[PDB]
Amino acid sequence: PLIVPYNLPLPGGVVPRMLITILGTVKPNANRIALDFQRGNDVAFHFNPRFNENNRRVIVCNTKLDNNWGREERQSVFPFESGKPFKIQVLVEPDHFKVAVNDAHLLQYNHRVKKLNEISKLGISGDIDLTSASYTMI
Ligand SMILES: OC[C@H]1O[C@@H](O[C@H]2[C@H](O)[C@@H](O)[C@H](O)O[C@@H]2CO)[C@H](O)[C@@H](O)[C@H]1O
Repeated sequence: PLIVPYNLPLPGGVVPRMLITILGTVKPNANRIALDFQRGNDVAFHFNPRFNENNRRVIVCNTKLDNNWGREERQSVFPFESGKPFKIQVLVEPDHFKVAVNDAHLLQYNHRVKKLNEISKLGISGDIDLTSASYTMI
C-alpha cells in the first residue's frame, strides 16, 4: 500500500474534468479520514469524515485561508464503515467539487478558492490503509 499521510502532487493544480480517485480500507475503530486539497498553505477543500463527534458520524467540509478555518459545511449522510474498503471520487466541476463514495453521489462543495490551477497538492490522512491515489482527465 501507500504510506499515510500521503501527498499526491496535482501538477498545474486542478481544473474542471479532473477526476481524483482514492482507494483504501478504513481501519477498525476509525476516528477520522481527511482529504486536504491545498493551495500552498491554504486548504481549498478539506473533506473530513468523523466517526465519533459526540457519538455521531458526520462529514465536515471547509476551507482554510491564512491559517483560518471558514464556515463548515456538514453532511450527515455517511457511507464509510470501519473495516471496509472504500472508493472516494472527487470530480472537479466548474462551480464545485463533486464527491461520490462507492459510486454513489455524496456531496458537492462550491469553490471558495478561485485559483484552481494553484491547488497543487492533495494530502490524504487518517485511519485508513491507503491502496491508491491517482487522477485522470475525463
Ligand atoms: O472546520 C474544519 C476543521 O475543524 C476543526 O475542528 C473544529 C470543530 O469542527 C468545531 O466544531 C470547533 O468548534 O472548532 C474546532 C477547531 O476549529 C478541526 O480541528 C480541523 O482539523 C478541521 O477539521
